[PDB]
Parts: sequence; C-alpha cells; structure tokens
Amino acid sequence: YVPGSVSAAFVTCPNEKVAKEIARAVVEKRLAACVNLIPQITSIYEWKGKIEEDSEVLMMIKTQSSLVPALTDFVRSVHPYEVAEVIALPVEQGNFPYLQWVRQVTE
Amino acid sequence: YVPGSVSAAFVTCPNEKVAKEIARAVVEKRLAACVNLIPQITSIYEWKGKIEEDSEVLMMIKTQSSLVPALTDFVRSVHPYEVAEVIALPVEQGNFPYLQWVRQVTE
Amino acid sequence: YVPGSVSAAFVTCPNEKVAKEIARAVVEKRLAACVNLIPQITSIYEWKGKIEEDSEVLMMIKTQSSLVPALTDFVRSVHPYEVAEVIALPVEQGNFPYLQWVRQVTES
Amino acid sequence: YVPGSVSAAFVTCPNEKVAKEIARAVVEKRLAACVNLIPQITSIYEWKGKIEEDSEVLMMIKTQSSLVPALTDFVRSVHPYEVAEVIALPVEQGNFPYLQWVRQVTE
Amino acid sequence: YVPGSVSAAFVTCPNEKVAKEIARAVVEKRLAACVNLIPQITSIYEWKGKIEEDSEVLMMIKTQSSLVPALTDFVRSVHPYEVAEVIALPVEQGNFPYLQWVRQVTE
Amino acid sequence: YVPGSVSAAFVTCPNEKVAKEIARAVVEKRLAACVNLIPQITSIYEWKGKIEEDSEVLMMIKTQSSLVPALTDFVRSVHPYEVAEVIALPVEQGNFPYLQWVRQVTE
Ligand code: NA
Ligand code: NA
Ligand code: NA
Repeated sequence: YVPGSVSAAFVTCPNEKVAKEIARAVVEKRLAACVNLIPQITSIYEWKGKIEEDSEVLMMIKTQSSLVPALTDFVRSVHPYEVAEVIALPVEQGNFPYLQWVRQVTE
Repeated sequence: YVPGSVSAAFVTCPNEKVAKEIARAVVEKRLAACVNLIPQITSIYEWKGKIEEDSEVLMMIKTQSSLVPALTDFVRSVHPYEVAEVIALPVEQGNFPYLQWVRQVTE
Repeated sequence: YVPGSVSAAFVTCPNEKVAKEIARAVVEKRLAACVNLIPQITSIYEWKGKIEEDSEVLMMIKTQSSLVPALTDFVRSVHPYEVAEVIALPVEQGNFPYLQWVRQVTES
Repeated sequence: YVPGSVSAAFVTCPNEKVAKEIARAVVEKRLAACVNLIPQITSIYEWKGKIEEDSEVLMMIKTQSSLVPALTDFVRSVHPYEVAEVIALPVEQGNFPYLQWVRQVTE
Repeated sequence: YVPGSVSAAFVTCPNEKVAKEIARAVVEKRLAACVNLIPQITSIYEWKGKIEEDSEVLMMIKTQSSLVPALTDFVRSVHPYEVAEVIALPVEQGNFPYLQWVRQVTE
Repeated sequence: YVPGSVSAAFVTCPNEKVAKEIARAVVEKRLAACVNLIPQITSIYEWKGKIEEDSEVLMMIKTQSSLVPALTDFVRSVHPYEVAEVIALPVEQGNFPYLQWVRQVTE
C-alpha cells in the first residue's frame, strides 16, 4: 500500500435525498468504492454579515486519491450548491485488504 | 492550492449548547470558515480504571492550517474540559473554489 | 509534538452493539486513547450488481500512529465483516496536552 | 510552525553559470530565502529509448510552500530546458527560528 | 497532479561505478524516470564500536511513488551492501509537465 | 513501518571540519543513525540587502522523526551560526530493514 493513495473525501449536502442521489451516482460511475452518510448535521457559517445555521448531511466518500479530481468534477455538475464543499483527506495507513478493495472496485 | 494549507479540525463537546456557542464564536472571530456539528455521539474512554460512556457532540471545523494554533488557543480558553480534544487533519485535495473561499473568509 | 504521530482511524460497524464491544476492547487493551461513535449512518456501496444501502455505525478511534497496525489486526480479528474498513488519517496539528495524553494512555 | 509550510525545492541545471543566475534571481525577487548549489552532478535519463549521461548542477531552494507555484513559473520562464525539473518537498519539522526566517525574508 | 504521487528516492553507493550501473539499470527497467548522482560524499556512521568515515556516492532517483517498493526490491537485490539505504521522499508540488513526464516514462 | 517516522534532516555548515565534528557528535550521542556530507556547496542568500555567495557543506542526517527536536537542540547548541539551518523531511516509503535499522541504532 502506497501511503495516501486512497483518500476520504467529505462532501456537504442540503438534505438526505440529494446526498443519496449523489452517493449512488459516484459509486455507480466507479468514482468511489463507497460512501458513508452522516445525517442531522448543523452547519454554521457567516453570510452577508450574519451567522447562519442550516440542516445538512455529510458524505464521507472513500476512493483512490487519483480519482479525487474526477470525483470533484462530477460533484460540481449535479450542483448541490454554486460552490460545493469537497475536501479530500489522505489515508496514511489502514487495513490493506480493504485499501486494496477500494482500488480494485474503482480501476 | 497548496496541499494541506486548509485543515479539518475535530473538536468534541459535552452537548449541543456548548458546541454551538464555540462554533458561532470561532466563525465570528474569523478563526474558521465554517463548522459542521455531528450530534448523538457516544464517547468511549477510560477514567479512574473504569471504561466510561458519555453523550457528546462532534465539531468538524474547516479553516486555514496556519490558523489551527490560534483556533486551538481559543477553544482551550472557552472549553469546559480541562483537556480539550482538538485534532487537525490536512486537506490534500478538493474543490478549489471552496478551498479558496475558506482562505478568503479567514484572512 | 511530531506531526502525524497521532492518528484518527475510522472503522465502520453493522450496529451499535458491535461498535461498542470493539470500542471498549481497544481502549481496555490500550490500543486507543478513546473512541467516538457516530450512529445512524447510511452506507452506500455496490453489492455485486446492485447498489446497496445499510444502516451502520462509524467509529473515530484516536491513537498513536505506531499502534495503527496493531489496532487493525485486533479489529480484523473480532470484526464481523470478512474485510473490515479501517482507515487512519494523520493528525498534523492540535492541542498538545491532548496529543500528549493520547500518547501517555497508549504507551506500554 | 505549521508543518509543511516551508518547502525545499530541487531544480536541475545544465551548468554552474545558469544555476547561479537563477539562484541570484529567485533570492533578489524574494521567491526564495536561499539556495544551495550542489555541483558535479551526473544525470541519467532516457530519450528516444537510449540512455544519456550529462553534467548538471542541482539547486536546493528553501522557500515558503505558498510561493512554490510562483517559484516554478519564474524558473520555467528563464530555464534553457523546455521542461524544467522543479520538485518541492515539504518540511515537516526543523529549527523554528530558521523556519521563521525563511518566512520573514519572503513575505 | 496528485500530491506525493511522485517521489525522490535517495540511495547510497560505495562508488561511482556501482551507482552508475544501478542508475542505468533502474531507468532501463522503467523503475525510474531519471537519476541524479551526487559524488564526493563522506558518510559518517558507527561500526563495531568506532565511528567510521567512507567515500560514497548518493543517488537521487525520481519516480512514481507506486513504484518505490519495486525500485527498492531491485536495488536491494543488486546492491553490494547487505542493508541498502533506500529512502523515498514525497513530492508535494512541482512543475506539472515534468511531474507528468515522470509518470509517462514509468507507466 | 509507520510512514514518516524516519526523517532526513538537512543541515548547512560553513566548512567540512565543523560538519564532521557535528556529524560525529550526533551519531555518538545516538541522535542520528548516520550522516551524509555533501561538500563544495555554494549558498546564495541575501544579507544587508546584498546577495552573498559562500562555500558550505551540507549534511543529510537520517534519524527517527521523534528525535528531530532533540537533534535540532543539539545542533543549535554546537553550530557556529546564530540561526542554524535544520530542516527535516519525512520518509514516506523505503527499504524496511534499513528503516528498522535507523530506529534500532537510535532507541
Ligand atoms: Na502520499
Ligand atoms: Na547529453
Ligand atoms: Na508523519
């Protein structure tokens, strides 16, 4: 296993419906090995002077690091927001079989 | 985009009220671009020889990596706990406009 | 603090019961300083032709990076799934006292 | 000190004269704090399936990681080779004063 | 470019002849894009209780990070020393064309 | 092998005499497994707004990453310059036996 060659990408969505549709798509298109959805999220950010709170859903998408650009482009079309949160974190170590599986199902 | 110049910091809180107070403060103080709150967390650790379980709330704070020390100091200063969990994970890749936005709103 | 010498490892479980059992074990065995359990997770993956959805629980395990191989072996052994998700993400910066604590409670 | 916010960039040159010109330029332009020149290098690469050996000089350029794109653009512009070797390696730890100095003289 | 997907590997050799043989081989076998040889090295380490000084030559081998294990195997197998120094350092940023070239000639 | 748990630290010295003295000391004190000296270096930096060129020697010091702070403290203490260049680069991959050896001889 090459350190950081698999990544865990985080994507924020407005609701569960959208998150599922994106999640299903990225897997079906082989852009990700799998996705975890974390619901009941409260996002806190500053907008036009004031601080806003919204209900959101968070995706943890596990994929090859080489696919992150392609994953990001896809998430950009489908347009959850004008500017979509996509951040990829590199996996330094882990369960080799599983890490090999994430590669095998995205080649 | 410089790899790892934006970070995702994780902070554990005793409840939603405290997590929201801290979240609103770090954004208002420009120490973070935004905060995701993940509720209904069960924390499992050892204390006085026994293994404890607590209800907690988890913050995923997205900010510049250069601000993490300042972020930590602030959280230290206001957090209820004697020793606050603050761990920062570097963002290797992502949506450039979003990554640019995180920098823009924290300069 | 040496950058990346503490890691946050993520492990997916079928349910709360199993997640708690594994969480308690890794702490008791000093393989992790602490574990956060994130419930009500929906996992989306391909199940041999179909796209599947399951209810799962997610563990965020905080430990020394040197212990991740030992943590994985243990999880491997007692995990239901044939192939367990264990992914470790390195902590670049943080609260030094806390980072020191994670090391203190996992030394042997 | 933020890990990896200073980098050590390596640049290959055909000879000492060119390396010095580039080295002096990047420092005068504040794109680097300083440059170490390693002479008497033998470079070994293929080209049309045949293996070449050339005399080269290697630069180790120490600078902010945020300046690496700007550094690379400049080196592209003045380097005799069509495709210039510029590779940046991040500095995880070091002498803080010196790391602080590299930042101070490139701001 | 995926951060850290190209590496610069350093290998220590007893002399120029050996270093060149190994260098030519790894390039010919497509295990590396190119190799820089840094001569006139003095190595300082402890041997049988006393501190030794040897004349050595240092290789900086630029290749895909995915190839480092294969590179190491080859070197370990051919290298004079029982335990060969092979250390790989990841390239976080650089000249994209050149980084693309390193991949192209090693696929 | 834990990625980045061994580091290659670079230290600049005014001449070979000093470099050898420091190199011998860090090895004898178990702060490093071994040191490569790269001589005939030309350093280019700015000083009182004027660009200087000096003859220097470069050390590549291979050690545990956990020891880098202790290594730096020692170097700062024996090093002639007021502000010593010490930069540590993490080793992501390599020859495991050798990586194991660097740890063995510095425990
Ligand atoms: Na990597
Ligand atoms: Na030639
Ligand atoms: Na590390």
